[PDB]
Amino acid sequence: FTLIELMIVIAIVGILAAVALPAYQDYTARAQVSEAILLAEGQKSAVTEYYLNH
Amino acid sequence: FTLIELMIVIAIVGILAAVALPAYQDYTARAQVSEAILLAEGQKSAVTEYYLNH
Repeated sequence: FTLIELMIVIAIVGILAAVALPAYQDYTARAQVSEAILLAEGQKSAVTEYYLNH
Repeated sequence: FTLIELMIVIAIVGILAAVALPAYQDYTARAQVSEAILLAEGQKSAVTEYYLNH
């Protein structure tokens, strides 16, 4: 019944390859989001300039 | 007729070396199966990554 011990090791592996990964589709998003942040930044200038001029 | 007692001991040995082994071809299987479990595990990553990316 080391087999159990085995099947234990199996069992603990059994419920070890499921739901043990939080928030990574969450995390990639941030950067994937933040990528979008990277772009309109330059627009701020003429926006300011417009506000600056006007 | 200790011979009987003997042949008894024979007899009980007679039907003792047959069908007294359950489920071990069943058991090896599990690990033999579980061996197969051990492998595709790594595939889960890019699978996730694919799901993660996409």
